[PDB]
Amino acid sequence: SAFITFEGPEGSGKTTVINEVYHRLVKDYDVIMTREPGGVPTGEEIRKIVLEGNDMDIRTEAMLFAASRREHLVLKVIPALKEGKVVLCDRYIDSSLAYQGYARGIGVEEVRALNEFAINGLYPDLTIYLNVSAEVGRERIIDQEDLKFHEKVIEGYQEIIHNESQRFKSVNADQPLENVVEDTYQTIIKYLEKI
Amino acid sequence: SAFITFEGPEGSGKTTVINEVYHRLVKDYDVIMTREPGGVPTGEEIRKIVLEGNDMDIRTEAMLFAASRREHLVLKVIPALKEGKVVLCDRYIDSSLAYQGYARGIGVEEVRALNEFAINGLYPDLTIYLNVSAEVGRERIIKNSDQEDLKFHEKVIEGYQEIIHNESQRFKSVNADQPLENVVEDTYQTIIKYLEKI
Ligand SMILES: Cc1cn([C@H]2CCCN([C@H](CC(C)C)c3ccc(C(=O)O)c(Oc4cccc(Cl)c4)c3)C2)c(=O)[nH]c1=O
Ligand SMILES: Cc1cn([C@H]2CCCN([C@H](CC(C)C)c3ccc(C(=O)O)c(Oc4cccc(Cl)c4)c3)C2)c(=O)[nH]c1=O
Repeated sequence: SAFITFEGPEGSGKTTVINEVYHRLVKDYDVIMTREPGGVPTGEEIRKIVLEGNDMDIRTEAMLFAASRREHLVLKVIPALKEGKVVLCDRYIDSSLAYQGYARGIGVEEVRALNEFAINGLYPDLTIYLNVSAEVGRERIIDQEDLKFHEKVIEGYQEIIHNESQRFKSVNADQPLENVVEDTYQTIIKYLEKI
Repeated sequence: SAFITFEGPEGSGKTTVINEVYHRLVKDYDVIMTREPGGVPTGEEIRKIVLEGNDMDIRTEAMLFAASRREHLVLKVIPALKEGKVVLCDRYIDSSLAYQGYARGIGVEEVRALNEFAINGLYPDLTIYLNVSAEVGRERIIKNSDQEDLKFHEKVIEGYQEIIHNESQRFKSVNADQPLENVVEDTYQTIIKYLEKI
């Protein structure tokens, strides 16, 4: 089994990359595609609060993303891993770190401590970082402040990878999507074939 | 201003103590009484998830108590403190510590780290711990309303003892084995003495 997470800002081609990579891995592996809350009842209820929340305090929002993460992990991820599946998860811990921690200004290490409470040692076996430049990302989408938030999300991701370089595999997402799909597939297969 | 929290297991007479104490203090101070979620929209929605939760993961439940705590703190507590009020809060951090941390087995220090994210340095100025024995507590529970509930109640008390032992400077332990009139008087006197030294 394997727990593979996908990270990157909007315009990184993340969603396209997961779909095509799932299509190829399913020939050789029992693989599932997921994202939080991913249909988990309690997680779905939390998602509604996040999306209905008008000017919600940033720390509350961070705790809700972490509570949805726990539910999804416990009820969806862990049982799929026990069935021997390869789990392709669209966004996990690093998304809270880059968004809530860095871009929102709470601080990466504070959002990390929160998320380590939520994941309880369950870090991904592999994390695919779709390394898109702010310029390519902006064009790939789809206002200022939004442009600034997008850049800050990317700066946050740069900070996460610079401090932790083990499970992270940075794929050049500035390339055409066919090459991003191939580089991601090859990275995954190489990891999976080494157990 | 002052941020005073009230802690204790069920059967400690907490609710009666806070209600009667508030009623006396209101005569000399600009005071409010609150509990989480305390009518805060987002906190109320979180409470519903907690209560609708069937065999819910303990860490999720802990994060929901902490998210409700943040909302209540930010929208109710902090603005009252800024207006110079005395804030009487029925259950706060220590409740998560004793229940989620200790009694539920997550660990006090882990539930503390979670709650320090939520409170962001806003610890109570004073914590009133209603020190009831498990035996007295168990008897008070019967009047106000199995072995599994008996054991959890004892663990909650043991957990509160562990918290108080490591943070004695913040707490004021009031003997809650006494009749409630004396528990009310001892709590009122403890509060007044703290408030008059401000
Ligand atoms: C996983 C994760 C993602 N994000 C970002 C990623 C980029 C999209 N955004 C937004 C933020 C919203 C308040 C406008 C977003 C977009 C679509 C959805 C939707 O599902 O419809 C969404 O709701 C979600 C998604 C995941 C979990 C929960 Cl609890 C709610 C949230 C969320 C974070 O900031 N932190 C995290 O931990
Ligand atoms: C503050 C706090 C309290 N508690 C305990 C205190 C003893 C009572 N219990 C129960 C737990 C229930 C799920 C079976 C309880 C009783 C009444 C209510 C209700 O409001 O109707 C309740 O819901 C609440 C209460 C406070 C905050 C939230 Cl989010 C929900 C919860 C909750 C904890 O375990 N942790 C905390 O952090």
